[PDB]
Amino acid sequence: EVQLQQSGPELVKPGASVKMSCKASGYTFTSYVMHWVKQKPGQGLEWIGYINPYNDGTKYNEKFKGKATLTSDKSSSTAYMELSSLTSEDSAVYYCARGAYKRGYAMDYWGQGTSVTVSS
Repeated sequence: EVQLQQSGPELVKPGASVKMSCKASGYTFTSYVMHWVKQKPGQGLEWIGYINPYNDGTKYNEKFKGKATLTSDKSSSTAYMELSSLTSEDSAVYYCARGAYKRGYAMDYWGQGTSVTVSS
């Protein structure tokens, strides 16, 4: 029933911004927070932050503040993440993941992911 539909992959020149979407369905959108997570091939999953649709409350990993920007549109059941001033370090697959409250940072559902590539 639940699904998280992410936007398609982007190829971008350095210094570009990108804005990516995560369209939720099969559940009440304001009932759950939406996490975002970064995955490089060389590393484990890295939490970026989450937004709570019900009150637009955000919480960020300290390294991603001023880099990532999380927003949400309740009417369209859609989370968004904007990444600015992209560099090669930003090249990764990015996932939205529904917060399984309770409890904690646990994430019960995941989007298919959005590959961002910075080149050259």
